[PDB]
Amino acid sequence: KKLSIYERVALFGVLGAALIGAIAPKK
Repeated sequence: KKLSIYERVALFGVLGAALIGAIAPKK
């Protein structure tokens, strides 16, 4: 079984460049 392990880590810390690499808050 698995999910949160790949949802809270492979989505909660992987989009750091997807949500920040678009709107450009300070990039």
